[PDB]
Amino acid sequence: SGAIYVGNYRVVNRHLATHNDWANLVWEDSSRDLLVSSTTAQGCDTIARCDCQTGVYYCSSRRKHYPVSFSKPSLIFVEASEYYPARYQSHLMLAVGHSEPGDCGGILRCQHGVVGIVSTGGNGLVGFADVRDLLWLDE
Ligand SMILES: NC(=O)[C@H]1CCC(=O)N(Cc2ccc3[nH]ccc3c2)C1
Ligand SMILES: [Zn+2]
Repeated sequence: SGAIYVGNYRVVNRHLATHNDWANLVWEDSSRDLLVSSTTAQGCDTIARCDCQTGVYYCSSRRKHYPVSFSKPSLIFVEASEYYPARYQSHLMLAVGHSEPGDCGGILRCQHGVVGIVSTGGNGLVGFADVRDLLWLDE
């Protein structure tokens, strides 16, 4: 679990969005596993606007942060889960690191701000849904 709070927006994994997120929907994209909802309170976070390929993510299944080198956002095949059929997930960044399904929502950050959130993983892999291209989150 986890979310990004920026301005009057809340960014969550689309597969973990609540009834309240859907009732306050701003934008969602199944191919990216993202959903953005509106909030009444002003948010705690800053979005990175950069091309960093290193950063640090929070891993809830270890209660720890880990440094990572990750790929640029791209279209990657993701196997079927209980939430989606087998498909290509877009705007996904992969890195070597520990992750389990419940780690989804953990933030990846660089020196410039929030880069994305945990969305996928495998045997020693962790995948992050990028949010740096969503310029409208800042206004
Ligand atoms: N973005 C997606 O399509 C998600 C939907 C929710 C989901 O359970 N998965 C599978 C998954 C996620 C993180 C994982 N970390 C290590 C194994 C593992 C497996 C894929
Ligand atoms: Zn950066």
